[PDB]
Amino acid sequence: MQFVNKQFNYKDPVNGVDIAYIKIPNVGQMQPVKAFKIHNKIWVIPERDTFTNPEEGDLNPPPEAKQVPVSYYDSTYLSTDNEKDNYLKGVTKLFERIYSTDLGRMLLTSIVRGIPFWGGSTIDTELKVIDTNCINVIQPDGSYRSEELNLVIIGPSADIIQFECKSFGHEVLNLTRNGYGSTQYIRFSPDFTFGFEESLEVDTNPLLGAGKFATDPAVTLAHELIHAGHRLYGIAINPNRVFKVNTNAYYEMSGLEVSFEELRTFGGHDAKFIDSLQENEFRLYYYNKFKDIASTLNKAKSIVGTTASLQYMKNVFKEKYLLSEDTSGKFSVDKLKFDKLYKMLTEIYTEDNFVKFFKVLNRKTYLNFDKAVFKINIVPKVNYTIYDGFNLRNTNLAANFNGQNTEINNMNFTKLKNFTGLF
Ligand SMILES: *SCCCCC(=O)NO
Ligand SMILES: [Zn+2]
Repeated sequence: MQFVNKQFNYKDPVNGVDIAYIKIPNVGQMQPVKAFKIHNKIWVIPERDTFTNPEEGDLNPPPEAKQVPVSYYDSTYLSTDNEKDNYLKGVTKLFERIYSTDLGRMLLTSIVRGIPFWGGSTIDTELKVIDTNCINVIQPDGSYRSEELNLVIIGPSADIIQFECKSFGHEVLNLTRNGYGSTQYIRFSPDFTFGFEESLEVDTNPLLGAGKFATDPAVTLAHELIHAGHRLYGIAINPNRVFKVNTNAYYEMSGLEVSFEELRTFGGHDAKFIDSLQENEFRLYYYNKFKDIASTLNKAKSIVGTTASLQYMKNVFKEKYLLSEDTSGKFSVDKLKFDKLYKMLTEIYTEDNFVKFFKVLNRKTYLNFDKAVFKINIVPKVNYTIYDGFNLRNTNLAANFNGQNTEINNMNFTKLKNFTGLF
């Protein structure tokens, strides 16, 4: 009943297996960073992300060329061992909170099985891994060994509250949109959270409200992991497929468009802004991509590496993509099974559904306005638990989401910056 079987301490000695110094592949040149394998295929790097983007290596603000008023900078955050220890325990606690629900158990299972496809070969007859879906692990003897992985949680770059999904691209293949998948780096912090307003009219108005209620960071992480699920299955929607927000006078007075991928990931009523014709266009597109993967696996007659047999890897991708196998070992895609897997990843795994499972208060739509950012500490169980988040059972915080009420539960939240009015 435990997703993370070891309670890591940041200062635990390296062992070259699940506590190790690692380099992420072909990223110019970097110094190895201490990393922690918290589950099969999932690693945590308690560092500010100065690696995945060469354009983002400085931790203090740009020349405000692209200064979003919804932003927060602190060059010193996550620079000390105590902070990295607390980041690691916070992230592991949120994974346990997610895994404690049926929906999060299902989502994390999909993610672990969502191994990025072995589509690196130039010969149709051979199956080969794609380099950028691995990390390099320093072994006890000081040499590097390459390890495939699906997901890395890393600390944010310069902008602390811009949680972004980063994955390494291909020269020709669009790995997050062609059914293949790729290793996903999520910038994320458990040490901050956002305020929202409990009345829809106030929450969706840019001039009103200070952010009375705090978002549960388990919801925020689950939201990022939903994107990671889409991207690991290669079914993310192109970010320039957008909704011209015509349902909010403030959104449209500015030129505000919101990606279909975000509306999908929130779910509930937001996903209805993706119209039936284009939704079907997407499902057919991804259905064809899975067939191309079935064609590639059929055409494969050799393996590369000594890490697995050919039809071991064939069975790995038969299980990931839920392919049918005929009496001749030829793979095909069954529409019923495809529609079911696609729907699980896109309609069942949503922010709105996670809200139901956690029984928290949350924004009612993605089409709102940020209110505030708070400093928090979820590591102590007197503050936050796996089973209750902030709304601790058998206290004054159990009822009416009083734990998320930053006015009632004020010692758990320090307001760092207001956003209302800045729009
Ligand atoms: S997967 C990260 C993409 C941008 C962050 C986000 O999900 N915002 O809702
Ligand atoms: Zn999102």
